[PDB]
Amino acid sequence: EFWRQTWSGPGTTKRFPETVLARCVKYTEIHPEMRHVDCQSVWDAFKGAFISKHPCDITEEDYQPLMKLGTQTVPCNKILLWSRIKDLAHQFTQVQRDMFTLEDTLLGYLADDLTWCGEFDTSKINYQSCPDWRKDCSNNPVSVFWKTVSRRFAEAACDVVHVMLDGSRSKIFDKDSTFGSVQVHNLQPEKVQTLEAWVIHGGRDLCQDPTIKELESIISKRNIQFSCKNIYRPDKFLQCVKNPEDSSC
Ligand SMILES: Nc1ncnc2c1ncn2[C@@H]1O[C@H](COP(=O)(O)OP(=O)([O-])OC[C@H]2O[C@@H]([n+]3cccc(C(=O)O)c3)[C@H](O)[C@@H]2O)[C@@H](O)[C@H]1OP(=O)(O)O
Repeated sequence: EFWRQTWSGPGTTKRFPETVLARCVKYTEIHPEMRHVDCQSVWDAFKGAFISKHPCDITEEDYQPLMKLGTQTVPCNKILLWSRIKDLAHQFTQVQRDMFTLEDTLLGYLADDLTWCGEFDTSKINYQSCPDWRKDCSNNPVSVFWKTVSRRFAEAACDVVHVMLDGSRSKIFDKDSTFGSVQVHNLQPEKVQTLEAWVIHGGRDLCQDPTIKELESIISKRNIQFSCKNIYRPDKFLQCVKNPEDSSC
């Protein structure tokens, strides 16, 4: 009973319902084009996807009603994907405002950095613990949400799709990541012309790393062109993105 926790992962973020709703209201303020959205209806559809459901039995179809309410057209040629480098990816698009990560969409913005799950056959949100993808089960409310939106976002991309990767990390490209397992394989060779990776540094040429060639090989088999660039000083990269007038760029 009370000393045991159902799951190995963090529980639902405190004030999750209030937070999702306040994020919806704020998003539709910052982004007028999405003001048709009823923030209450969005929350109801979000809640409906996982509440009373066993948190190891969530399906992509459970999120379909939410996907419909959060339908949004982003410019397909202005998409930035990323893996393991969320912070710089987000700061980039805070400055370069015509480019979008998933978290710059209504849906990604609502869910970013949050955890949520319900309990089997009750209407209570679980605030103690939620499944962990690796230790408990993969088909949980959080992982199934991200898989579904990450797929759709990738499918919508066109032209030169950019991906930010973490060069200071163990595996720069990881086939098992969300980017590697969901997004890479849902890039449409008809729409997408090129995938260009920006390998960021944290302290040589990293575009020759084995895993980068693995990625090169994978994208080539999909009949998309591959390109790669090092970013040797991410600090300077951001400064030059903020002020492209500056000469030392
Ligand atoms: N196979 C998997 N099954 C379940 N969960 C997984 C899996 N792989 C990664 N994740 C989780 O997604 C997050 C992204 O970090 P990565 O370093 O995993 O980066 P990534 O997974 O390549 O990045 C996500 C891409 O999709 C989007 N995404 C995905 C997930 C979360 C969020 C967010 O903003 O909150 C965003 C984002 O737009 C980006 O282009 C981590 O919390 C991962 O959990 P773990 O490895 O810590 O257990």
